[PDB]
Amino acid sequence: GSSGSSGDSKPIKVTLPDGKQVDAESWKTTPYQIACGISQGLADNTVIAKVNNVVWDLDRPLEEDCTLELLKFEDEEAQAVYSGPSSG
Repeated sequence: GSSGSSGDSKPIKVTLPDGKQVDAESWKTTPYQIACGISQGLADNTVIAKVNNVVWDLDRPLEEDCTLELLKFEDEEAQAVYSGPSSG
C-alpha cells in the first residue's frame, strides 16, 4: 500500500509498560513525552522506547495505537540510538 507518511494526525492510545493507558496522537506525541508526563525522573531513567514491541525513538512520535515500553539500557546494538543534541 501507500507508505504511511504524515497523513492527518489522529488521537491514538498508548498503553504504559505497567498496564496503565494514556492518550496520544499520531505524529504528535512521542514516548519521551508520555514518560516525561510522569513524575520528573522516569523519562530521565530511559533509553529506547518500544512501540508495539519494536524499537522506537524517543524523539520519534508514535504512529498509532501501540504499546510503550521504556528500556533500562541498550543491549547489543549500535548506530541506532539518540544523538547528542545542541546544548548538552
